[PDB]
Amino acid sequence: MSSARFDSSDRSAWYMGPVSRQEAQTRLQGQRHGMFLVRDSSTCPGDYVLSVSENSRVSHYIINSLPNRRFKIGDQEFDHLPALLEFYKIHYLDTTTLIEPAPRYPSPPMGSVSAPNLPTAEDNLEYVRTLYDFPGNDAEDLPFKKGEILVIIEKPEEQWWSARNKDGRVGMIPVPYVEKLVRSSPHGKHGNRNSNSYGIPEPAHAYAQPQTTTPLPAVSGSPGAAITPLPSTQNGPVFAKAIQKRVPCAYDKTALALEVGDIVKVTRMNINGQWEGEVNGRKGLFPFTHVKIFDPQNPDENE
Repeated sequence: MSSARFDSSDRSAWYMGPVSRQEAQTRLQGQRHGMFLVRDSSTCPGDYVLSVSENSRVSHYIINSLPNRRFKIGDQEFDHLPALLEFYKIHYLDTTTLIEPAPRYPSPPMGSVSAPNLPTAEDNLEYVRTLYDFPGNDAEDLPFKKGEILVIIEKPEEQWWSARNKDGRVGMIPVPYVEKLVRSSPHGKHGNRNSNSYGIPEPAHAYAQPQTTTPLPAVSGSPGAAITPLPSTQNGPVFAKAIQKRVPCAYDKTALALEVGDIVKVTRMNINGQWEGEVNGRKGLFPFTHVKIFDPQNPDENE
């Protein structure tokens, strides 16, 4: 299952525009984690600032307006904004990937307000220096020296921390190698503790198929959102084919279960992702289910 999905194109989905340090931080103060927003750079006019929520600890990634009409996020340059968002779908920024953007109207009740990167306290994990120098020279492994200052821009693991070098380059670095400045000490609960090492236990992927380099030509263009009341079209209900296996969940009470080769009868499709459809003796909501919208009634695209 994919955790990272969103759109990676919709300016009205992830672009938060007028926000700024205070607004950005409080809109991503924990929230649900794995949520991000690209606002207008309150630091430098013309640039942007991708703030990402993890550990109640919104890591701020600055995106530059390159004159060749490209974007450069913290030493790492890509071809465009939605391209870095796509790369971080498998990168894991802080300790998670870019699941989905934060709603542009993320009105919260209370409790989590502002809190400038608070995974524990105002001490540990943010400014660390390294003394042992491990110059791997990668974005996977930070080349740190024998007395540089690092910023733990990401802390996915307990034994490895992803800090930006004296250069500002993001890479993973060993804890027994470091030197954190204004910090108390390992107090157990005082150390954030994402978890005592993660682990996905599914023996079905003991020898899993690699992700594989395969750039697929996905049909792009312009936001297809017809707000028009739909004129003389004589269209009826919407039919979708379940092209991927879709079982329910432990917290499922309205999640439709579908599978490959089944035709989902959906009359009500909500713009929140979960459509209302009645299929095999059971009707409920489905997150598109992993289906594809088509028309099995006409001969034009009968195949």
